Amino acid sequence: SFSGYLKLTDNVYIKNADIVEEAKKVKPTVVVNAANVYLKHGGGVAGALNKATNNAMQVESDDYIATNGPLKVGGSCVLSGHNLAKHCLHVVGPNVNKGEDIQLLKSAYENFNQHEVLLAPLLSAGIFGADPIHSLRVCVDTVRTNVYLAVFDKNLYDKLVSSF
Ligand SMILES: Cc1ccc(S(=O)(=O)Nc2ccccc2F)cc1C(=O)Nc1cnc2[nH]ncc2c1
Repeated sequence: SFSGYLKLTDNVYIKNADIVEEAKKVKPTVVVNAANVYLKHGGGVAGALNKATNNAMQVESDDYIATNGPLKVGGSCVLSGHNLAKHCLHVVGPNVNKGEDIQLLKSAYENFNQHEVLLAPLLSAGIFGADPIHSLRVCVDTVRTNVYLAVFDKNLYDKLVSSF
């Protein structure tokens, strides 16, 4: 099971960890990817998860997009978790660097409520450009299922806990 997490609320937990290493250790039922609408896993959490699957996540994702077209900002799809998890929930939070609406962050977190427990990153944080303190607030006020947040950056983890 999950270990070494700090409890923030009844259902939200947080740890300073690399989500790839956490997924390889725990083999959760669901790992969340910080996806874009095209499922092009180039950088950030998506690039790191895809590299850990030896590009199998990108080959499956390209077939999904060829069949279904792009996701919506704030939407998600469930695909294989490959060697990392049973499933990967690809969730698209708004990318502030591309000018997307930050109000869509709550819609993005609502996708997590379809799964009893998830290993996840903070949506729209990092290279997506939003304030991670805001992302954690929307996560706690939106997600009702059990979420284990992995924050890679130690300095950001300490700021997120100390300002919670
Ligand atoms: C800058 C940074 C570096 C590294 C990490 S990470 O390694 O924890 N995660 C991570 C890295 C890449 C892709 C996606 C990820 F989630 C996060 C951040 C972060 O979000 N900081 C931060 C702090 N205050 C801010 N205010 N407004 C914006 C803003 C951003």
